[PDB]
Amino acid sequence: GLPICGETCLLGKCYTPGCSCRRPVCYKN
Repeated sequence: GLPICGETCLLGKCYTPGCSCRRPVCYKN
């Protein structure tokens, strides 16, 4: 739910485990 990953997903990929892309930002739980 929160952008804890510190990743953006414009292409749509997050590397952080347990991180879901919700374009254009990655969110972890």
